[PDB]
Parts: sequence; C-alpha cells; structure tokens
Amino acid sequence: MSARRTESDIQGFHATPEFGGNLQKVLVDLIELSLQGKQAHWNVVGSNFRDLHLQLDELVDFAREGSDTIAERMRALDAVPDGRSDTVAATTTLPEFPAFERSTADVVDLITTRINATVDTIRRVHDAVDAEDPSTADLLHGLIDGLEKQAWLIRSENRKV
Amino acid sequence: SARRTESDIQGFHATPEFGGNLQKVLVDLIELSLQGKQAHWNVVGSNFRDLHLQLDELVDFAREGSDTIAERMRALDAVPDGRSDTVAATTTLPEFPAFERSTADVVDLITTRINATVDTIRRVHDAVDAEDPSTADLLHGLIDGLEKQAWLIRSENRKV
Amino acid sequence: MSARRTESDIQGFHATPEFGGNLQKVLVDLIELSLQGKQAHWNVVGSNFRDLHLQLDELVDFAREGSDTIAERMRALDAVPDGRSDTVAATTTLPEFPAFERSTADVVDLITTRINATVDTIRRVHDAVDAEDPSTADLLHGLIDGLEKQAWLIRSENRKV
Amino acid sequence: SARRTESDIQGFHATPEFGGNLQKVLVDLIELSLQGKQAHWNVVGSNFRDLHLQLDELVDFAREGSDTIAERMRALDAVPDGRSDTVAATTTLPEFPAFERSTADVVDLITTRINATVDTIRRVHDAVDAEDPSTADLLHGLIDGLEKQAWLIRSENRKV
Amino acid sequence: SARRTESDIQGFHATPEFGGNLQKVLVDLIELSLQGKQAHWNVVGSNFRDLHLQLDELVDFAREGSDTIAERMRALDAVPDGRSDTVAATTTLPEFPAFERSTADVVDLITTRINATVDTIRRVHDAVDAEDPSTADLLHGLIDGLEKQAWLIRSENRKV
Amino acid sequence: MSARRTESDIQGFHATPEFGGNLQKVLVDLIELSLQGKQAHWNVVGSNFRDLHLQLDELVDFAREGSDTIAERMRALDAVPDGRSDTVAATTTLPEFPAFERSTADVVDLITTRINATVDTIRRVHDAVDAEDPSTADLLHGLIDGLEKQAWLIRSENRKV
Amino acid sequence: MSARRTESDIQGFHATPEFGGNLQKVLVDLIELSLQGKQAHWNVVGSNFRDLHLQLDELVDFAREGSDTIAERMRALDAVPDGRSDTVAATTTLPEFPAFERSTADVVDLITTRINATVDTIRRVHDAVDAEDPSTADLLHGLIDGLEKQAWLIRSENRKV
Amino acid sequence: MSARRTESDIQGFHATPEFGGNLQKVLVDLIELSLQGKQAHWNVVGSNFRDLHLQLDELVDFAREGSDTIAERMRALDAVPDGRSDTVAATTTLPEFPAFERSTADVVDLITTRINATVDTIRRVHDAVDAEDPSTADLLHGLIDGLEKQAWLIRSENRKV
Amino acid sequence: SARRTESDIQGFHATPEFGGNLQKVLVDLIELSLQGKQAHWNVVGSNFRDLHLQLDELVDFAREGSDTIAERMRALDAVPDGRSDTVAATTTLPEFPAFERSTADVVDLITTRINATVDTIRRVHDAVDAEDPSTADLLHGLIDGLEKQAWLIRSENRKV
Amino acid sequence: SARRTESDIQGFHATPEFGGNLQKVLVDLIELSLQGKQAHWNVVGSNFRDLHLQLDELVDFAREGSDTIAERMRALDAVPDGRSDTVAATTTLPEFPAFERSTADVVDLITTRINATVDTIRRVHDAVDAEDPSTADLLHGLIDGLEKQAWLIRSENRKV
Amino acid sequence: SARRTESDIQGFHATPEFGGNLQKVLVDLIELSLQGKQAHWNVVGSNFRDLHLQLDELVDFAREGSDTIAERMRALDAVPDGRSDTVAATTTLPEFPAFERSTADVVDLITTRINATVDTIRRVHDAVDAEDPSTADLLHGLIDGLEKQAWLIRSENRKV
Amino acid sequence: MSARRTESDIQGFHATPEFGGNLQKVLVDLIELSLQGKQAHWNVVGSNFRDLHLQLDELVDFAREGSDTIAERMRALDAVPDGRSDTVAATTTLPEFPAFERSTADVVDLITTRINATVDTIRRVHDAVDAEDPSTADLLHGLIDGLEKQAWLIRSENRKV
Ligand SMILES: [Cl-]
Ligand SMILES: [Cl-]
Ligand SMILES: [Cl-]
Ligand SMILES: [Cl-]
Ligand SMILES: [Fe+2]
Ligand SMILES: [Fe+2]
Ligand SMILES: [Fe+2]
Ligand SMILES: [Fe+2]
Ligand SMILES: [Fe+2]
Ligand SMILES: [Fe+2]
Ligand SMILES: [Fe+2]
Ligand SMILES: [Fe+2]
Ligand SMILES: [Fe+2]
Ligand SMILES: [Fe+2]
Ligand SMILES: [Fe+2]
Ligand SMILES: [Fe+3]
Ligand SMILES: [Fe+3]
Ligand SMILES: [Fe+3]
Ligand SMILES: [Fe+3]
Ligand SMILES: [Fe+3]
Ligand SMILES: [Fe+3]
Ligand SMILES: [Fe+3]
Ligand SMILES: [Fe+3]
Ligand SMILES: [Fe+3]
Ligand SMILES: [Fe+3]
Ligand SMILES: [Fe+3]
Ligand SMILES: [Fe+3]
Ligand SMILES: [Mg+2]
Ligand SMILES: [Mg+2]
Ligand SMILES: [Mg+2]
Ligand SMILES: [Mg+2]
Repeated sequence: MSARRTESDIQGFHATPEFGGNLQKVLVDLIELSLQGKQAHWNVVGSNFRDLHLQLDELVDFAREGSDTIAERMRALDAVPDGRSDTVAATTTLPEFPAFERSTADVVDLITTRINATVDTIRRVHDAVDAEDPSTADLLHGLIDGLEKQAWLIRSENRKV
Repeated sequence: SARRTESDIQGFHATPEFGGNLQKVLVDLIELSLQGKQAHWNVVGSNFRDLHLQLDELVDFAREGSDTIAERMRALDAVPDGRSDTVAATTTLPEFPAFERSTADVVDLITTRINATVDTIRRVHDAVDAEDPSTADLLHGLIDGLEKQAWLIRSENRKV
Repeated sequence: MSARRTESDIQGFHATPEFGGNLQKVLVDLIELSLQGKQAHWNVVGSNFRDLHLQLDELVDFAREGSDTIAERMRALDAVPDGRSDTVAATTTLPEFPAFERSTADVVDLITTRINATVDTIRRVHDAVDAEDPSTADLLHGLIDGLEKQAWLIRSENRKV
Repeated sequence: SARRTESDIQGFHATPEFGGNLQKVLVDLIELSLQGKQAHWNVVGSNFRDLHLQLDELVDFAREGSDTIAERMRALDAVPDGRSDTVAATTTLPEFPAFERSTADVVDLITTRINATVDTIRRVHDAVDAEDPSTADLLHGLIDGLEKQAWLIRSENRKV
Repeated sequence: SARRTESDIQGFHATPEFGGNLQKVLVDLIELSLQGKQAHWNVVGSNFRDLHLQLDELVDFAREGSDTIAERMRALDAVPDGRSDTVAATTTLPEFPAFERSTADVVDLITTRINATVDTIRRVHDAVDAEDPSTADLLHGLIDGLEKQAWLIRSENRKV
Repeated sequence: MSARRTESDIQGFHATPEFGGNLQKVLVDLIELSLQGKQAHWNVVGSNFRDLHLQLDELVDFAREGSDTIAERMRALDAVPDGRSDTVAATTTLPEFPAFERSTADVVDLITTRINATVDTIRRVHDAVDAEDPSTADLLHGLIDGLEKQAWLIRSENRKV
Repeated sequence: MSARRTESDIQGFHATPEFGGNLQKVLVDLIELSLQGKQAHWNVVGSNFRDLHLQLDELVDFAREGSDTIAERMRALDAVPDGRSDTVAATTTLPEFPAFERSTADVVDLITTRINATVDTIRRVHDAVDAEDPSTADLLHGLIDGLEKQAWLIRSENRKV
Repeated sequence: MSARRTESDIQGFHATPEFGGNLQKVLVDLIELSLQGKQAHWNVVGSNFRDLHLQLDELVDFAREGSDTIAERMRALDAVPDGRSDTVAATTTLPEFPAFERSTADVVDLITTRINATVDTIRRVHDAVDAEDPSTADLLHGLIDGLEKQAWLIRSENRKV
Repeated sequence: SARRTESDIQGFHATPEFGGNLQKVLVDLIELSLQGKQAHWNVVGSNFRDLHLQLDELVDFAREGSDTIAERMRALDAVPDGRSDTVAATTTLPEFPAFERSTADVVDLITTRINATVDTIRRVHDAVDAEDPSTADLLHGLIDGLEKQAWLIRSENRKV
Repeated sequence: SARRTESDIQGFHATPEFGGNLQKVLVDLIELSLQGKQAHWNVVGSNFRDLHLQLDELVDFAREGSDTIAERMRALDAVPDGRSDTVAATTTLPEFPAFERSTADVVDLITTRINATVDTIRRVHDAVDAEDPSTADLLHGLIDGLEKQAWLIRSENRKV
Repeated sequence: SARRTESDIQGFHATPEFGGNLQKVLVDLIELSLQGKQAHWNVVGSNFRDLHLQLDELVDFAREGSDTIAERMRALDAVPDGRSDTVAATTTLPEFPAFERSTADVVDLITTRINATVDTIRRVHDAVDAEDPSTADLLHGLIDGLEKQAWLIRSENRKV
Repeated sequence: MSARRTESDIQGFHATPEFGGNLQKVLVDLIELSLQGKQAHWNVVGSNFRDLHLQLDELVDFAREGSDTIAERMRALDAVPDGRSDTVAATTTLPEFPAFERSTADVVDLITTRINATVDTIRRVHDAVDAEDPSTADLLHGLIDGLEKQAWLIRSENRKV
C-alpha cells in the first residue's frame, strides 16, 4: 500500500455554474440544428434533391451525437442539461427555419447559416470552457471540426466559379 | 398490349384533414423523442443503467417513427412541420420536468407520455385508415412498437 | 399557446379477457408448432433429408419469433400468456406429431398439416382480434404470411407435375 | 384434448380471381424493374449520379416486391407468370422510350411508371383485402415503398 | 497398404440405456427453455429489464443445448422425443407457476429450475462418460454453461 | 523535364455499331435467362424442390449481375443498351419457358437448355468482341465460366450413374 | 512475501514417441478424409446432387480444421507431423475412394464408411492419448463429435422409413 | 529536391525523465483500476447485479485500452513503461479494493472512488504533460472524458433524489 | 512418380521492355490518383456532393490499380518507381489545374485525364499480352474499371 | 408426472481445496497477462512486429482464461482474488524483467513463464478433475491454448 | 421470333486432352497445398510467425485454385482426380522433405514448389487457350496469384 | 424567437493566408510520405520482409487519411490545398527515397527518418496553428500521435539491446 490513498470518499470534478451554462448554450443550438436539419431533409425540393436529402441526414446524425456528447459531459461533471422543446425554442440562437417546401438552393444557404450559428456558439464559449476544463474543450474541437466540414460540404453546392 | 396511354399519371394526394392528422402524430413523436433524451440524461437512482439504456431504445424508435410519418406526408403531397416552436406549441404530451429525476419517477413519467403518444395515434387511426389503409399500417407499427416500450418501461414499477 | 394535456396519469390500452384468450390460442399453437418442427427436424430420414432438415429449422425459427411476438403483445396489452409445457399439451389444437423416425415424404405431409392447423387458428381468431385492435391483427397477418410461405416451401417436395 | 383429429387439414385456398389480381400486380412490378434498369443505364445529364443510384434502389424494391407477390401467389396455390412475352403483352405501364434520356425526362418518365404501378395495386386492393387481409398488408408495403420512390425521384424536377 | 479392405465399416453404436440417459437430459433442457420464456414474458418489478434480458440468454443456451443433445443422440442412432406431452410427462423440473411474478420470485424460481436441470446432467454423467467420453464433454459444456446462468441470476437476490 | 500530353480534350474508346449489336445480343439473352430463371424458381414442384428453388435464385443473381455488367460496358463504350420487355421478347434466342407448374426433373432439363443457349450466344459473338476489344472479351469469359458452372450445378440432378 | 519460482529455464510437456505416432495416425486419416471428401464433392451426380455437394464441403471444412488442430497439437508437444501426399497414401487406413463419377446413393454410402473409418482411428488411439495427456483427448472428443454429426447428416439420405 | 532536407538521420521527439515519470504514474493507476474493476466484476452481488457486472467490464475495457495507449505513447517518445504486478501494487495511488463478495451498493461507492482517484492522477500530471507535449495531453483528455463518463454511469445507481 | 528433380526452379523474368511498359502504366495511375484527390478536394458548384464522392471512388480504383501493377512488376523481377519526382517527370497526363474548379470543368478535366490513363494502358496492351497474357488480364481490369469511371463522370455533362 | 417436489434445490458447492486450486490457476493467468503486456510494450530488435503482435494474442488468451476461471469459481460458490498485491505475493511465475528487452530474450523469457503457467494448471488438474470433470475441461482449453502460444513464440529461437 | 426451336441445346464440350491438361494443373495445386501445410506446421527459426502465416495464405490460394480447376473440369464434363494416390503418383513437384526445417530453407523450398506449379500452368496454357479462352482466364488468375506468393515468400531470403 | 439571431447570412471561420500556408506544408509532407511508403512497401527485400511490407502499408493508410483530413480542413476553413505531383516534389521537406530494391534494415532507417521529417513539419507549425484555431491543432495532435507510433513500430526492428 506504499503509495495508496486512504480516503474513503474521493469526489469527482464538479463544473461551475458558468461552465454548466456554457455547455447548455451549445446543447440547445445542437438540438435546434438537428430539428432544423430534419425539417430541411423532409421539405427540400428541386435540382440535386437526393444529395441534399442525404447530406442533411448526415448533418442531423452528427448534431444528434454532438448533443448527446455535450449533455452526457454535463452529467459527468455534475451539471444538468435541458433539451426540452420549450427550452430549445426559447433559448436557441439559430434563426428560425422557414415553413413549407424549399428549393435546394434556398436550403443550402439556410442550413449553411444555421450550421455557422451553431459553430459560432461553440467558438464563443470555447475559451471559458478550455480555461476550466481542457478535456471538454477537446469535445468542442470535435464539434467545430465536424460541423465546419458539414458547412463546406453543403455550401459548395451553391458556389459559382 | 394492355399499356396505358397516359403521359402524366398523378400520385395519391392526401386531403388537408389527412395531412393534419399525420402532423398531429408527428409532433407527439418528436416531443416523445426529446422527452426521452431528457429522461435518458437526467435519470438517477436504483437500476439507473437499465433505464438509461431502455430510454435510448425508445428514442431510436420515436425518431425513426417521426421520419416514417414525415416522409409518408411528403409521399402523399403533405408538408410536415417538425420545428421546435411548432412541436412546443402543438404537442399534446404533458410537459416532462427539468432536473434530475429518480428511476421510479422516470418510469411513471415516460409511461404516461408514451401512452399520450399512443393515444394520438389511436385517435386519428380510423380517419387515416378510411382514406389510406397503407398509412394506417404504418400507424399499427407505431402503436405496436410504443406499446411494447410502455410495457418494458412500466414493468420496473409493478408491485408483485 | 399550448395543446399540452394535463393528466398526471394516462393509462394504456387494456385487452378484454376474450381478446387475451384469442391471443393465448394463437400462442399455444405456435409453441406446439415449434416443438413439433424440432421433433421432425431431428427425426426425418430418407430421400432429400438435408433440405427438409434445414427448412424445418427455418420454420422453427419463425414459429419461435412468432410465439415471442404474440406473448409480448399480450404483455403490452395487460394480458398474461401461458406457454408452459402442460398448458401447451392440454390446449393445443394441432394433431400430435408421431413418435420415432419418419420418412421425408411423411414429414412433408405431417408438418404441412400442422402448419395449416396453426394458420387456421390465426384465421379463426383474426376478425375478433381485428375488431378490438387492428395493430395486433397486423401481427397476425405477418404470422399468416410467414407460415403459409413455410407450408409452400415444405409441401412442394410432395407435389407431383 | 383440444387436439384436432383429422389427418390432413387443408390450408387456405385463394379463388382464381384473387390469383389474377395478384398476377396484375406482378406484371407491372416486373415491367417497372425492367424500365428502371433501362433508365438506370441510359440516363445522362445534370445530377446523373443521384438518378443512376436512385433508379437502382427503385429496381431493388420492385424486384423484391415481385418476388413477394409471386411467392404469396405460390403460398395460396396460385401460379405466377413473369415471362417476358406475358409481361410485355399484359403490363399496364406506358412503354419506356429507347435511347439516352436526360435526367429531367427520366424523372418525369419514371414517376409516371411508378404511379401506374401503384394505381394497379390500389385498383385491386379492396378485392384482395375482402378475400385475404394478410395479402392486403403486402400490398400496403408496396404502395408505401413505391410512393416513397415516386416522391424521392419527382422532387428533383419540383420548382418552388 | 495400410488401407482397410472392408466395404462398409459400421460407426460407433450407443446402447439404448445411453440413449435414454441423453433423453433425460433433453426433456429437462426443453422444459427449462419453456419455463425460461414463461418467466421472460411474465416477470415484473424492480430490475425488470436485466431479468427479462438474462432469461432470454438462458433460453438461448437451453435451446442450443437441447439441439446439441438431440443431434448427438441422432449421430449415435438414438431417437429423441421433444414433444410437448413427453416433456410435460417426463421432465423432473418443478412446474413454473402461472401469472405475473416479481423479479425476486423469478430469481429464486429459475435458479431452482437451472439447478434441477444441472442435477439431471450430473446424475447421468458417469454412465454417459463410461460409454462415450466425447458425449460427456458435451455434458461438461452444459454443466458449465448452466451453472454460470445460475450464478448470474441468483446473484440478484444475494444479500451481503 | 516532362512527358505530359497537351490536348485539352482526349476522347475515349468508341465501339463500332457491330460491336454494340453483339453486346446487345448478349444482353437480351441474359435478361431473358433472369426472367425464365425466376419463373422456374417460383413454379418448380416435386422431389428435391428446395435445392432447385435455391439454385435457380443463384442463377438469377448471376444473370442479373451479368446483364448490368454488359449494359454498363456498352455505356462505357458509347453504345446504347435496350433491355425493355418488348425488345427482350422479340429478340431473345432462348426457347420460351413453358407456362404453369413444372416438375423438378423438367425444370432441370429446361433451365440447362436455356443456360446452354445463353452461353452459345456469348461464345458466338466472342471472337468478334475479342478482336475489337480484349477487355470486354474478359467480361464475356466471366459470364461463360459463371453460367457453365450454373449449368453443371443444375443439370447434375438429372445425370444418372 | 513471494511464491515466485526461480528457474531461468522451464521446459514444456514433451510427448512420447508413441503419443506422437498416435496423433500422426489421426492426422493422415483426417487428411485422407479431406481429399476423398473433395473428390466426392466434385464427382457426385444424381438425385439430390446439390445437398450432397454442399454437405461434402462442410465435411471437408471440418476435416481440414481437424488436421490443422492435430498437427499443431503435435507441434505444441514437440512432435513432428507428416501430412505429405506419399505418406498419407502409404499410411491411411481409409478404403480408397473410387475413380470417376459416382451416384448420390453411392457417395452417401462410400463417404459414411470413410467417416466411420476416420472416427474408428480416433476411438482406437483415444485411451492411450487420454492416459498421457487429457487435454489432447478433449481435441479428439471434438473430432469424434463433429465427424459423427457429419456421418448422420450424410447417411440419413439413404436411410429408409 | 528544392525544399528537401539532406540529413541522413533525423531523430524523433524524446520525452524528458519528468514526462516519462508522469506517464508512468497514469499507467499504474489505469492498470490498478483494470484489476480492481475485474475484482468488482467477479465478486459483486445483490440488487441490480447484472447492470453492475456489465458496466464494470466496460470500465475494464476502457482502462485496459487506456493503459495500452499510455504505455505505447511512452514507447513512441523513447520512454519505458513498467506495468508489472509488483510495480503496480507498490506505486498505485488507488485505495485497495476489499476482498470477498461485496453488495452492489458498496461496489458503486468503492469503484466511483477508485475511478476518481485515477482521474485525479491524470488531472494532476496534465499541465506538466501539456507544457512538454500537447499531443499527449490530448490522449489524457480522452482518458479524463471516458473515465468521468464511467464514474457518472456507475455512481448514478446510488443517487437518491 | 512424375516428380521434377530440380532443386532451384526460377520464376518468369520480365524483359526490360516489359518492365518499362508496366512502369509507364504505373506513373499514369499514380498521377491519376493524385489528380483525382486534387479534384475531390477542390470541386465546387452544382452537384458538388455526387462529384466529390465519385472522384473518391476513382481514386480508390486508381490506387488499387497502381498497387496491382507495381506488385506484378515485383512478381516478375521488375522494379517499380512511384516516387513524386519520377511521377511528375514521366507521367503522360495533362496537368490538373490548381485552385477551386466548377463541377462542369472538373467533369471535363477528369474525363480527359482518365482517357489519357486508359490510352497508356491500351498503347502497351499488345506488347504486354505478347509476352505475358496473365498481366494483360490485369490490364483489362484496369481498362474496364477506368472506362466505367469515365462514363459515370462524363454523363454529368451530357446534353440530352 | 416425474416432476421434482423441491422448492429450493442448491447448486454444486466447491470444497475449499478446489477453490484454492482454481485461485492458484487464476493468479498465474493474471500474472502472465501482465507480463505479456510488459513484453508487448518493451520488446525491440529483429522481428519486433511479429513478437509485438503474438504477445498481444497471448495476453488476450490469458485474460479470457482468467475471466473463465474466476467466473467458474463464482458459479461453484468460491471467491476469486485477482488484486495486484495478491497476484504479486502468490504468483509462481518467475518475475519478468523491467526495461527494453531483445526479441531473442523476450522469446526465451515468455516461453518460460507460459510453461510455468501451464505447469500450475497441470499440477492442479487431477484434483480438479476428481471433484468436477466439467472444470477440468476448462483447464484443458487453457493447457491447449497456452501450449500453442509457447510453440508459436519459442519457434522463433529454434536453430535448424 | 428470334427464339430457337430445338428442345435440348447441348453445352460446350471440352476434348479429353483439354480435360487432361486441367488434370495436370489440379494435381500440382493439390500437391502444393499439402506441401504448404507441411511447411506451415514444421517451419522453425527466425521470422517463424510471418512464414507460418504466409504459408497458410498460400495454402488458402492453392485450395481455392484447385476447387476452381476441378469445378471448371466438371462444368465442361471432364472428371477430376484429386485422390492422394493419384496426386502422389502424378504431381511434377519435387517432394517436400520430412522433419523441422529452418525458415531460410522453407523460403527456398516453397519458392521452388510454387515455381514448379506455375510452370505446369504456363506449359498447358496455349493448348487450353486455343480450345477455351474462358478457361485460360482462370489460368491467368492462378499464374498471377501464385507468382505473387512466390515474390512475397522469396523476398525473405533476398540479400541486397 | 427570444434568443434567435435575425441575420440572413452568417459567415464561417476563414483561415488566414499564414494558416493556409502552414496546413499546405503539412499536406505535401503527408502526401510525399504516402508515396515513399508505397515505394518502400513494393521494393523492400530481405530478413523480416513480410512484417515490413505490411507495416509500411499501415503507415501509407494513416498518411493518406491524414492528407485527406488536412486538405478537407483547409476546404472547411476556405483555404485551397495543392496535392499535385509537381507541387509535392518541389515543396516537400522529406529527403528523397532512393531507387531500386532496398534491404529491410535500410528501409527501417530510411522510413523512420522520413516519418520524423513529417512529424517535425507538424511540430514546427503547431503553435501558429494552435494560436489561430485550437480545433485544427487537435487534428495535428492525431497526426503526431499516429505517426510517432508508426516510427516506434518501424524503428524497433533495427534496435540492438
Ligand atoms: Cl444490458
Ligand atoms: Cl442449402
Ligand atoms: Cl450517394
Ligand atoms: Cl501479421
Ligand atoms: Fe481529441
Ligand atoms: Fe387492415
Ligand atoms: Fe392492415
Ligand atoms: Fe404489417
Ligand atoms: Fe478476367
Ligand atoms: Fe472439449
Ligand atoms: Fe489543447
Ligand atoms: Fe486473352
Ligand atoms: Fe484474357
Ligand atoms: Fe475427461
Ligand atoms: Fe474431457
Ligand atoms: Fe446517451
Ligand atoms: Fe429520412
Ligand atoms: Fe422476448
Ligand atoms: Fe424467392
Ligand atoms: Fe439442429
Ligand atoms: Fe448498374
Ligand atoms: Fe494452422
Ligand atoms: Fe498494444
Ligand atoms: Fe501492396
Ligand atoms: Fe466476465
Ligand atoms: Fe466447391
Ligand atoms: Fe475526402
Ligand atoms: Mg447529385
Ligand atoms: Mg435437396
Ligand atoms: Mg438493472
Ligand atoms: Mg516477422
């Protein structure tokens, strides 16, 4: 037992209220993005429908995994997520997705904007998150990388050169 | 030759009532999936792991269900609305509470909200079946699947 | 505003005693079919042994999945299944499978008859089941379809010209 | 004690009219698969790849469907006819045109072909359902699956 | 040059008593699988899900075991009897009770059922081993597998 | 320095009308074979039903993959395939498959003959195809090999001693 | 304190010459069985061709895995296997497989006899093997079980009533 | 060769003795955690046994992969790990796991403490590791994230709300 | 016994001309793969996703092709050179441009460079076949595969 | 009815000697796995890759072996101790050295320690078999598997 | 209308000399597989593991090849003979020596055995190709595959 | 819409010219490493050929995935990669790989040097990359970790102790 600790209880790392709040901000924007992504997935019409239909689902898959990652990281650090519809609608920074069928050109521009809004949230909280817990900032890096890749893959459709 | 002479054959077009009924099912499925994930993250206490895992299975089913319904709407020329504001404003599900909740409370809460979702589907079933039996088959899959989830979840709280 | 319901307790669909009894009838015949299917699978000998041996296992797989489906549907609807050996033996409507080894030709005829008997049970209770709960009748449709396919795949061995 | 004592129990038998109704579905599903492959090979133009791929998915579904229908016929002791001459002579689908076709033209052509196939299934549905609800469930799967393909393909040409 | 010159060489033949010993194992394994499914459906209460799942794993093992035993009998030209009437009439397992049962009760009930099945295999072991060591190896697999299931299930009720 | 070519446009290999016609001949017989293979698969009854039912599906799988291979090779070489039902029926060299149910023995003989007919088409056009484009002749070799294997696996049922 | 052994070199279990010879006997009969199994697989014709063709390959798979198991057990125990064609032919106890095509019925009888011969070798050496090394006898039990199952699956084709 | 280096030998990054020591500290605690996790996995009894039994194996899987990651990162950086039993026992910071059967409630509390002790070690060395080699600190972030997730999943069992 | 008495049997040795011909094929395949990845990253505009994906498929094929050829060289005692300087200095492919390129331009550019690669293989084919038919079979796989890629890519730009 | 009338049938209970023998096997398997990983990380020199890989295979086997034995103990109501202090204090294996070791030295060292582990299993075998043949079958799997590993590893150092 | 009217159309028939040529290939492929396993078991020394593994890959390829050849014979109504006595009596391969062999010796021995097998295939190639080009394609696959194995194995002994 | 942004266009993060240049440097060295890795894979001969042959392909797999990662990260951040042969040859920092067959000993030393040169490039740009975009620095950490592991696995072959 030469180096063994003898404390009966050893407590885990507990996130500050500010840290919890910062992850909550990321969470709602990821959930909103998933919901808007599905809306776009269903209602997109026009030239190159299939590629967009498929790409939007890939985006939704990533945003959903992202939200679960963030929420569970909150839980791990003794913080409590709120991903309920009312909370997401009331607190998301994303511009609202319009109703009805939308052209592929419109959807490309709309979804690129909404991805960028989500990335912006993660980028805004990054430094405060990194200062408290570098391991969580790494999860944010995964999100930034994965989402900015989605934005490039989607926006490239509308690019005229 | 028995070949049809037409050049533009139109597909089955849903009435506004029919589209509206599927929209009702859609918002409750989306809400159930959001509440399912909330419960999944925030459940604590005796038998946490089983509940945490079962809730994810419920969510998987409700998400595939929502996609099934929304795409059936698209196939029949209806337009789904699964946006957060619409879901919050029109869902019939009792609101899921915030914060940590015990496994016993989560069992009760989620069972109620599953049953609420099933109730929506059962409520619209006959009007859907009357117009389009093929869509009612999709509703049957939903009823069967969710009622299975309700049984698997609620059995945790059953006394002898 | 809000369309949210306010009940703290919402109960599920509860099957009538009659409905539960009808599903129980289906259950015992499916279990009996599985048991007879395995008996035949082990004890068939003669021309085209292997094909029959293999097809019988496929039949057993389907009947087993079927029995679990029906019993679990019963549970979902607050009914209580009984698949115990004594109950199955005392209440199955299937003619009993004979003892000892049986020829391929005999097994084809015997098993076809027992599938037909199992399907007849499902078809007999169908309308009463459909009347109370159309979703369960859909499960019955899968059983009818799957079992009648097995009957075709098995019986065709004995059909001439 | 509840055991039936008859030595040979006969299975459910379909009327010959029921068989003929399924035969109508079969030929149109085979025709659809043949036209789908023709389109898959010969489609050219903007968004080639998506159409090339989507057409193969339609063919996959139509082939599985035709197998499902033919084997249901066999299960009920009807006898399918999927031979080229019979398909050509009895299909209700408008003929697919020869040569390379633009993606825009293929979208419209195939949507019509799918809609024709669905129409056949919808036309026979009630007579099939009256005799055998289990078979009508198979028709529902086909209606749902094909109408999904119609939506996925036609959306390419939709201007909003 | 070392080649044997007899045209038909007979395989190993098991005595009828050996066959009867394997038959004893078979009926208890089938009974166990039937009781395991009964428990799997009807178990309710705290830690439902784990028990529901563990019971299916036990049934899987018991079903594979019964197939193994019956096919070993066939290999040695014995003739298994796995019919419902025979199983009910000849199984040594205490009957499983009807109706919903609490998880605590199911744990104790099934542990006993597994222990009864293992006892049968242990009782016939030495006579089987004396005649055919290869068959006794199969019995070892069953003893090891079932006693593992007994431990996995009973541990739920163990208070320390 | 550099071995780089300087053309802004380099065209691909273009098949002669004759070459295209030869591949079209192969195509229709492969499609006809697939259609007859499925007909036989559904309608075979009698001794050893299951083996034949299963082998016929394997034959159909190969003929379908073959038809796609040939049609796509045509497209690669700027030829235009025609696999429409009317064309297949009007131009196939295969004897027509008979109507209604057929015995296992009959199906073995019928399908073997139709495979033989399909292979004969490929062998007849082979040298002309090989002369123009050896790479396509290699695809023909796979078809010959794969189909003659099917013929062996099917016909052996009817071969005595 | 410590229960650690202090030897710089600990040798493994070394098989007696007799033990090695007994495993060699098993090896050659397994290899011969694999070779005869393939011969039968290629050259069987007649009623129920396909089932036999397929089952024979399963038998060959098992006998090949068996030969590798025995030879490798020999190596583990410092014995040296000989699976060369000349040795197999000169020392196998199996009756030789006949030349040319053979009927399904003939192949069933021939192969059953050759499996029986292979198993007899294993059963003959068993007790001497078990006496020296019970772990190897366990490998022999798997071979006995697996091969006798093959014999049942193959022979049942020819068993009447 | 315009930007090409012309040195014959280019050496890799070599960890300092302090860095090597820091990774060694993480290594022994990960190995100890794996050993204690298995002990708990085997000996846990009582309410919700199966969930705990299973979760403990998941923990062990992660801790084992973690130890291999750390050890191989040491090797990559020209450091030498020591994961031997005596070294692990003598130098681990983890409180000793008790002997005998332990209740599920006890095991939850015990294992949460031991996970937290492991995380604490990684957190203690993090900044010194990050200052020398940010790429290694990233591997530490994976460990912190994965282990704190395990602690949340395990401790939630005992949480009364 | 028909056994050969030799102790050192040598393998088939390729002439320098033959090795040189395979080397020609190798550099154009490597160049095509590098150009394919450049296009894959830098393509933008209408139908981006399909092109981005198709280009990766082309690259996969050209890379497996390069390995096939280089290892065939090794098998026949020839020595491949796939180094960047050698590829740049000896490839016959027109240079792929830098910077972002439109989907329409990428279709045209990549089709030309695929056709250039196929041309190399077709140019050496007869001399390769004359010496070693087995190697010409590998060339056929390459011709077939790349000409398929050319068709899939160029069809995007085809007008009616 | 042949049904047993008991309500509480107990399972096979291992003697303290039997539990002690399995405990002996357990600590040597755990020690072998720890030494295997040490060797895996620290081996250098000629044929590094093969040895690095083979050592991981040995470790996988010894870890699954340790779990097999510990859980067999649990099944028979014995209590394993796999803790670091217990393993260090009671293992019979010669200590594996620290620091980098050559492939030649690693071959020799690991072969010795495998043989030591096999020796433990062979030492307890007869007493285990006498009490419970089913457990001795598990021991046979271990002997077979580890002796295979010894052969695969030591063959590296064998001279002609 | 283009349909042939003969009731039985005969398949392609191979001359008996063609059959004998394939028989020559078959025996050497079987011999190679048997020698490959012998080497795989009995190889010892530096780089044991890589040789042990590579030899199994060669055996895999030789076994698949022999199946390919025998089944091609069957397809063309030739009759293969793969019996031990025939293989031993008619193979052209130098006998593999008995006992343990060093990795260096095995490399040289097996390279020769592969080269002998390839030589047989190359010797019969032109007569096979003249009668049936489709069969010669199979021979090409074997030549390419075996010569790859020769390169992979022999490279171990290559000093540069 | 309480927290929702109302901007129609939200632009993504755009890499500076310096950042783009830094990633370009990493890209060319990864591509050069892949090309040299394949050259070594093909032309390596001598003792332990197979292990080296195989390990070199694993290296190539990682370097290829790395180059795609870097290039696509450039695209995501509105930078433009150049992975063309001429550019790679003209701008890589890697010492040239020699022509012809090379011994396994030579290849180990050569490839270790070239891996280290690639790692050095990534390490040289790391801090400038990290200062502008921490999420990209994380991708660099993956590359450093994965490549230094390859160097250890390869170089260990030549290590004499
Ligand atoms: Cl679980
Ligand atoms: Cl089969
Ligand atoms: Cl796609
Ligand atoms: Cl390897
Ligand atoms: Fe990371
Ligand atoms: Fe209905
Ligand atoms: Fe229905
Ligand atoms: Fe259904
Ligand atoms: Fe070919
Ligand atoms: Fe065993
Ligand atoms: Fe960082
Ligand atoms: Fe040729
Ligand atoms: Fe060829
Ligand atoms: Fe024994
Ligand atoms: Fe044993
Ligand atoms: Fe989750
Ligand atoms: Fe969708
Ligand atoms: Fe179930
Ligand atoms: Fe079918
Ligand atoms: Fe079975
Ligand atoms: Fe295609
Ligand atoms: Fe082996
Ligand atoms: Fe490792
Ligand atoms: Fe390679
Ligand atoms: Fe375990
Ligand atoms: Fe075969
Ligand atoms: Fe990419
Ligand atoms: Mg597209
Ligand atoms: Mg058969
Ligand atoms: Mg639980
Ligand atoms: Mg090696």
